[PDB]
Amino acid sequence: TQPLGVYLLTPAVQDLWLRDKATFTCFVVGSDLKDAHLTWEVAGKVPTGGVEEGLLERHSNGSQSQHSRLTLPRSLWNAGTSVTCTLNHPSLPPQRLMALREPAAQAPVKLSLNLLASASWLLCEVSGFSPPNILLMWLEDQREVNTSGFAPARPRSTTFWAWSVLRVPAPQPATYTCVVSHEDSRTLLNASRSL
Amino acid sequence: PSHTQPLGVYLLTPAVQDLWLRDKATFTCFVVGSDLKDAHLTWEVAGKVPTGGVEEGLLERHSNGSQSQHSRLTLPRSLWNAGTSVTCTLNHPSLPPQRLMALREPAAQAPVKLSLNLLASAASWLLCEVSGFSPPNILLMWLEDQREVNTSGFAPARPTTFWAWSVLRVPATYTCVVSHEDSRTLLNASRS
Ligand SMILES: *[C@@H]1O[C@H](CO)[C@@H](O[C@@H]2O[C@H](CO)[C@@H](O[C@@H]3O[C@H](CO[C@H]4O[C@H](CO[C@H]5O[C@H](CO)[C@@H](O)[C@H](O)[C@@H]5O)[C@@H](O)[C@H](O[C@H]5O[C@H](CO)[C@@H](O)[C@H](O)[C@@H]5O)[C@@H]4O)[C@@H](O)[C@H](O[C@H]4O[C@H](CO)[C@@H](O)[C@H](O)[C@@H]4O[C@H]4O[C@H](CO)[C@@H](O)[C@H](O)[C@@H]4O[C@H]4O[C@H](CO)[C@@H](O)[C@H](O)[C@@H]4O)[C@@H]3O)[C@H](O)[C@H]2NC(C)=O)[C@H](O)[C@H]1NC(C)=O
Ligand SMILES: *[C@@H]1O[C@H](CO)[C@@H](O[C@@H]2O[C@H](CO)[C@@H](O[C@@H]3O[C@H](CO[C@H]4O[C@H](CO)[C@@H](O)[C@H](O[C@H]5O[C@H](CO)[C@@H](O)[C@H](O)[C@@H]5O)[C@@H]4O)[C@@H](O)[C@H](O[C@H]4O[C@H](CO)[C@@H](O)[C@H](O)[C@@H]4O[C@H]4O[C@H](CO)[C@@H](O)[C@H](O)[C@@H]4O)[C@@H]3O)[C@H](O)[C@H]2NC(C)=O)[C@H](O)[C@H]1NC(C)=O
Ligand SMILES: *[C@@H]1O[C@H](CO)[C@@H](O)[C@H](O)[C@H]1NC(C)=O
Ligand SMILES: *[C@@H]1O[C@H](CO)[C@@H](O)[C@H](O)[C@H]1NC(C)=O
Repeated sequence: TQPLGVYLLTPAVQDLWLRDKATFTCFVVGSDLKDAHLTWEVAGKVPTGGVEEGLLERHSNGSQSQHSRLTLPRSLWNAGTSVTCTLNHPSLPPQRLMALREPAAQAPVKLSLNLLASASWLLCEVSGFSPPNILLMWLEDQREVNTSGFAPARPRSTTFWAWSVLRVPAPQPATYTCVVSHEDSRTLLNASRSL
Repeated sequence: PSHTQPLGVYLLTPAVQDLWLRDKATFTCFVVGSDLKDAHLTWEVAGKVPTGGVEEGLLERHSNGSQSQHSRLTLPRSLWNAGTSVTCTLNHPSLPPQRLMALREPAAQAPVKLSLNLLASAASWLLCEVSGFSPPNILLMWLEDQREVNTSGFAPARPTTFWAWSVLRVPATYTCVVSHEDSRTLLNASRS
């Protein structure tokens, strides 16, 4: 019998902020994915549209990968919609994965952006959220920036907190925006500070 | 007859903490697959078999039908520091020998120098700057006295050479240790 590893990837900040869309990616890794198929369910219904099945991929090591993508309007995401991918293979019982707003999940209360030194160093902080899985993005006049150093989420508390430092070269004035998406508590924070 | 299986071999290189705290360089080599009974991971140090220090691992079995087995080879830091060529090989009967090499690559620029200072100042914030190296594969570690502190924000390298930087947040002597694998180079700084 073949092993099958199926994963469900939640949408990234870039899709949710720059494109007003939430793209869920569900892919199975296997030895022979011919008759293994991925089905979708948005809030318990088969999707009307927005599903774009990927192509089967042979791999050098003998494994095979096939993926399927589902795109939701960001409104459905912030509302807490449930997305359920299913892996159906005739040799195995069905394997469902789910990305849903968790009742036990705390939204990130506050996001704080200020400056720390002068090349300028911009500090973005977000606190009061759980689970600790966090996604952060930096932007420079609606254009994405990557020169950042992100500190993963660290702990009296029920929550976690994280921060990322962005260093921008000393040069035109600019406004920097820090966007954070907590996925299990479908929040999308965003802040602007200017220099 | 018989049909072959998916077999994926991987090789981990020593970590900063391993070299800086223990003076030992452990190379973890493992293979992921379906039926790993006839899969034997073998080592070569400097191009010859190691006399000792190899810990073959039990066959891990995962909840998705995959099997995994890891063999690790621990070397003195001096051996790593010298540039000793480490090699892992997967020997399955119906498959070719698959070798993953952890060499000191000749074309690998080594980190020029390491910088450590204070970025800002309730808590305070440090910096660590590693400059002029390639490939960008690099590992960092902060230490409060002889104790590791994990409250850093690391910025991986972006583009002749590369440079990365890490900001540590502190609530002592703070040392930043840098490990560059391809040029078996290790650098530390210190501050107070
Ligand atoms: C069924 O499920 C099982 C369970 O997961 C699946 O098994 C997994 O299979 C995948 C196969 O792709 C493996 O991924 C590879 O992993 C290696 C290394 O893995 C290390 O890191 C993992 C993640 O660690 C982080 O997360 C964990 C949380 O789980 C956390 O605890 C940890 O602290 C850390 O934060 C570890 O999980 C893993 O530990 C496991 O294995 C240990 C050894 O066996 C064992 O001691 C542990 O107890 C544990 O069991 C391990 O520490 C990745 O390196 C590798 O990615 C390389 O390869 C891909 C190609 O696929 C490439 O795209 C990447 O860029 C990367 O390439 C590097 O390596 C190449 C050499 O192989 C080199 O040529 C490249 O240049 C690059 O090298 C760079 O870095 C290295 C540094 O070592 C340096 O040498 C180079 O110079 C250069 O700098 C894969 O991602 C999983 O590890 C494996 N999981 C387990 C638990 O075994 C199975 O696949 C599923 N089956 C199916 C059908 O789906
Ligand atoms: C033969 O070689 C192939 C190719 O290298 C191997 O295929 C790889 O298999 C591994 C095994 O799991 C896959 O790792 C998984 O990756 C998940 C996300 O991957 C994303 O990032 C990677 C790297 O950045 C990208 O390459 C991927 O993009 C590829 O796939 C998309 C979709 O098809 C394509 O569009 C792209 O072009 C690429 O082709 C992805 O973007 C990762 O989340 C996952 O980690 C979860 O699972 C492990 C268990 O293995 C947990 O330890 C871990 O904590 C995570 O678990 C949490 O998260 C998941 C959701 O992510 C939840 O479901 C869990 O419940 C839990 O919350 C895992 O690491 C790898 O993606 C895949 N590579 C490719 C290119 O397909 C074969 O394995 C190999 N065969 C053998 C036998 O060795
Ligand atoms: C980010 O968008 C939110 C909507 O939730 C809004 O309240 C806030 O003013 C925006 N941030 C900035 C800096 O404009
Ligand atoms: C790193 O630490 C060792 C031992 O503490 C010391 O000998 C060495 O001089 C340090 N590195 C530098 C660049 O001074």
